[PDB]
Amino acid sequence: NQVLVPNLNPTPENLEVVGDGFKITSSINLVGEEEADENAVNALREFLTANNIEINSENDPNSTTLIIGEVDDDIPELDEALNGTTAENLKEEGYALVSNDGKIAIEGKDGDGTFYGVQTFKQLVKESNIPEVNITDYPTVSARGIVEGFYGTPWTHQDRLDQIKFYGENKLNTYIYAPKDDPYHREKWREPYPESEMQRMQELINASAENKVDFVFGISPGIDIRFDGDAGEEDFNHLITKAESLYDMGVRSFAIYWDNIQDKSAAKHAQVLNRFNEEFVKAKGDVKPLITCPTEYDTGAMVSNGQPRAYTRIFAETVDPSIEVMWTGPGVVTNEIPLSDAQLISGIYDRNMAVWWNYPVTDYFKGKLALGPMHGLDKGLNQYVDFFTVNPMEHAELSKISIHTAADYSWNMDNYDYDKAWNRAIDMLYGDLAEDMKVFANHSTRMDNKTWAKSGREDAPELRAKMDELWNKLSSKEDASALIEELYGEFARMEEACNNLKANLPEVALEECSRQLDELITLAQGDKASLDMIVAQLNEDTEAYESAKEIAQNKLNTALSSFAVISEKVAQSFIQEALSFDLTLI
Amino acid sequence: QVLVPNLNPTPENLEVVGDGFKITSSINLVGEEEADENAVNALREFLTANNIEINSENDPNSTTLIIGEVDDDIPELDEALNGTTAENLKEEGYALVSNDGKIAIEGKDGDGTFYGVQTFKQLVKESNIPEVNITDYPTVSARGIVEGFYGTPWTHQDRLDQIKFYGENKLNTYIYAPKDDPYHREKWREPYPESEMQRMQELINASAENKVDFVFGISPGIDIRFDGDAGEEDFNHLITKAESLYDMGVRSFAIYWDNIQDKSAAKHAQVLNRFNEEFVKAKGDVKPLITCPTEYDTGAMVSNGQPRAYTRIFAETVDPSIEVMWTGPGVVTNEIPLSDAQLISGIYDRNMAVWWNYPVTDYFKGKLALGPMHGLDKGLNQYVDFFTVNPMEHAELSKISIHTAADYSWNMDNYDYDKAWNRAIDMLYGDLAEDMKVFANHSTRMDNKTWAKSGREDAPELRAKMDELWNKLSSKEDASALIEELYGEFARMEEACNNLKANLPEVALEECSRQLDELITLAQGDKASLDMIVAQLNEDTEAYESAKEIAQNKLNTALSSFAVISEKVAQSFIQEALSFDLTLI
Ligand SMILES: CC(=O)Nc1ncc(CN2CC3(CCN(c4cc(C)nc5ncnn45)C3)C2)s1
Ligand SMILES: CC(=O)Nc1ncc(CN2CC3(CCN(c4cc(C)nc5ncnn45)C3)C2)s1
Ligand SMILES: [Ca+2]
Ligand SMILES: [Cl-]
Ligand SMILES: [Cl-]
Repeated sequence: NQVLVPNLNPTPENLEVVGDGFKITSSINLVGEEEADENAVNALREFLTANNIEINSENDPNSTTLIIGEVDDDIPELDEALNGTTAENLKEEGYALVSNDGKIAIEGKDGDGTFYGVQTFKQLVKESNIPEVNITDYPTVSARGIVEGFYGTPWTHQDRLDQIKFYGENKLNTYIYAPKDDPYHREKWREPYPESEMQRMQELINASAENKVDFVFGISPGIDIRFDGDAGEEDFNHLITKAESLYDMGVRSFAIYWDNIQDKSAAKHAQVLNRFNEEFVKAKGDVKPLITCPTEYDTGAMVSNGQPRAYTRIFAETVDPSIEVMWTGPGVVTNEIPLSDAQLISGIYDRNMAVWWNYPVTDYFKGKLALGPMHGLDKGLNQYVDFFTVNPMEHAELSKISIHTAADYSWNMDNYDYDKAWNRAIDMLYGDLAEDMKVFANHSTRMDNKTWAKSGREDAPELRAKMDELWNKLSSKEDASALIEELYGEFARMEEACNNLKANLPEVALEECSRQLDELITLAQGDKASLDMIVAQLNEDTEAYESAKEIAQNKLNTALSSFAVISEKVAQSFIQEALSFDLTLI
Repeated sequence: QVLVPNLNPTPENLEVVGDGFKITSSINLVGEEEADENAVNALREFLTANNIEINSENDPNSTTLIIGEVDDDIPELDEALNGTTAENLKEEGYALVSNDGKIAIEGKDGDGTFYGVQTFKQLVKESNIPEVNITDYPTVSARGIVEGFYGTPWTHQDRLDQIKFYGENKLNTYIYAPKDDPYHREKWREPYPESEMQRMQELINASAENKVDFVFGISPGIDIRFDGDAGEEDFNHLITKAESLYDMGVRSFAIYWDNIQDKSAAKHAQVLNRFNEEFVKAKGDVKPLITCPTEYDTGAMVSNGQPRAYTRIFAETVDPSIEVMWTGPGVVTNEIPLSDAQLISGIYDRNMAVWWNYPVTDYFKGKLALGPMHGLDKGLNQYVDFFTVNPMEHAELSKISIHTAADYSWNMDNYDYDKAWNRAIDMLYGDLAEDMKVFANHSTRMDNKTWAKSGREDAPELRAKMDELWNKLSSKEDASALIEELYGEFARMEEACNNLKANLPEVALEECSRQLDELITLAQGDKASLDMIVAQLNEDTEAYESAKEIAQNKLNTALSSFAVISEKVAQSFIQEALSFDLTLI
């Protein structure tokens, strides 16, 4: 009977169910349209239209009533429908939502809050039914988003527009434009963008404003920027001119990055930032705090023997307090940011830090897709961090899985459950293909280049535990029949799921993962043959063993030889384990 | 000035009370005719071997050595001890006092006096001895080896040498049970040939000489019959076989049920109980019967915290006096935590015996297990009164790990695996100790890639430095110093192994020469791996490709070979370096 609360992302801070729910009518009364946030109303109109829900011209008391507005708008209908629930005591971007007895109230703390209230409403409604809930909600972290800051083919204009919509839908409010292989960002940073590219930029800025996203325009001048004399003045004016060109199209957030460069002129880097902050940021008056990243940006690079290194010390002492400083954690690509690391670096800089999290980015190990949740990031990090971003894959569509979880982590940090969030991300993104995509993506969460880059949740941990249990059972001389049968089913399911994804995934997703799907099919076949080897030894069948051995070997060799990389420590490793296995040594 | 040298086992109580003194060219020996005969023989052997003559008449300028047991009333010994006593110590305990040209050795019993001599032997280095007060005794009552592996059994000469070695390190148990001796297992009814019976007599005599209990094992489980006239015949074959060894002096026996098809729990225990009644109790001077059930690891014995059917029936049936062996959580496993000992001890309602499967390598013969006792809980003596190790078929190189087992079993509470390991190589390899440490450090971790995993990780300090190299490179720090340090490390691996090839005695070298070559090959690959990194840092394509080919070839040779060493350190580093691309930083 009772209408259940569907999947929500981010998880709202406070949600109480206070009723059995109700069906929203074929047409609705909309109150507060003209006074409420324009972008919130546009998003609401889009949703209603897309779900065949008409807006009434005149009030119909038989129709459902939706009341929308901000706390500073005088809407008595909103106050009545809210019934004591308030948004005024909530932080910026916060909102209140109350659905009760054919009335939905949405009250933002501000215009951004009202917009995010609409996003929750959009997720609450399934087949015109809505639960009866009392919500007050607001972000843990002030700035939440993406930094397109990877090497490789930059995202297409269409990728970016789609990403911006997606960020709005999941309450992510920051998009930093800084692709390493854009010549006009970095290599040829002084040169103005072509008109065609400037028109694309304008479209991105408009889409960002439409979805409450701060478009942050990045510039990376550190390769060859000159600091002193007339050359210094010429180059600084190039930064201003470039920034001005994007300011004039609507950009109100800026980043100047010093990462991955030869030059470590600490004072000079900070002085360029301070001058830009004085002469541009403070000058314009409506520009958000300047963002940067120093040349030392991971703790290994920044700290030695618990003390800052020379560059970091000078940069920290020189750089203006208002400037947002990014760092990546203990390493460039690392397992965790524990609370002690954030404490250390925040202490050195004497400010709340910004995070450039290098997951799900795969530019260092392009064969594998990073399809796992936010993992290893301390749930108290908000104590020392006010700005959280992820560096995504060049593969924009499949980056959404990990980004979806980052929205949950950054908005509701204290209740973040990586496993539940990961499942929720695939459920909400893939729909009817969600269960099959889970089977595939479960094998492609761990990033490990075998040396310096290690991050993410382990691949297929439940399957790996069962594989370990097989070897233990065999050594203990127990009957492994039931476990072997279970594993045959697991490996069959991997093949079945991937074949269904090849047949039915939309091309936008399939074009990014087709080789990885084939890779996991090949490994699954090798895994099946690996079980055949074990069963053959148990039955003392040499012919059957040698036949299963050559298949297992061929499948492993193909997997190892191919560009695609997946399930290294689970599906791939199991074949190697099974090839080594000699039952006569038990 | 004179420091306390390496001791094994670590004595329970040791106090330094002086600057030490030089032992003279000749010595006065008091208590010869009253003291333990085996202790005196061991002492004479040591003195003779170190060119120390025994005075006929007392010389006051010569060092004096006074030896005896506590139950003897010997004033010369009491005076030199100066209040230190062995009377309140347990069995095998002793007191030793070195002070102002006098060394006093007092055993609680004959075994203690013997062990006192062993500590004395270790205390002396280049005729100098520290001035110390020692009281000392074992944690665990029965401490030793079970020759219970598959593969070529130890030679008669290997066994005689091992028995001496056990005496020297206060190990008191040697269980004869080699799987591939036909007369032990396959043809267990059949009598040993006279030539082999003479060799057994020699092992028994040597065991007595070194205070070792020779445990004669029989493994009848493959085809023993239990019921009717066939059951009587086969039981009498066990008695007959046991009797043959009893008549040469064997007073400890084992009947093992491991690694057999038959799981007739009640019948296994009934054979043991009948042997216990009709033989052990009958003879009256036979130590408790030792066994091992067919379910002997916790994975095989226990399901959902409760004993499995065989184990339940075996435990309820088997006589309380019988020592039951188990191997820990698995056959070859990382640890025996205290909870596992608790569980299994509780099931059997008795203190357990341990059959520890390290350093045995019969499941993965390519690698030598040269590491210390590792993962065994230091509280295990609560539930365990009998500790043994299954060694490698390689008897000489098994000494390294066995050395540490002597420390662990004698002084459990102060057991430090790292210190014990270093001490084992120092004490065994002498002038080659430093080089042998370099080699053996890479050959401690046993891992067959599936079910058998045990031992300390290989070369952990080097592995940490390799990790630090990758981190430094990613953090864009100057790695010059660390690269140079690693070049030194890899060069040292090659230098140490070549020296060991040239100078190790044949007895050791014949067991490890392939593994020495393996580590040399890996070290050469590791050097070439650094050359690859340096070539990328200098943007030298010619130098990179040259180093790459060498690294590739050395890796392949290492992988293809029978010999296995340093899989996660020296081997893995080459694979890591081949994967490394500096342009992706
Ligand atoms: C009670 C107990 O712990 N008893 C043991 N006894 C020998 C042990 C050390 N090895 C572990 C394995 C398991 C079996 N194995 C081999 C190797 C070869 C070369 N041939 C073999 N034939 C039949 N088994 N087996 C390797 C035995 S532990
Ligand atoms: C402050 C910060 O975190 N800034 C970053 N920016 C990009 C990031 C994610 N990737 C890790 C790597 C390390 C460098 N890298 C590549 C790849 C390729 C294909 N070409 C490259 N050329 C020079 N580097 N580099 C891989 C960058 S993290
Ligand atoms: Ca308004
Ligand atoms: Cl007991
Ligand atoms: Cl020799």
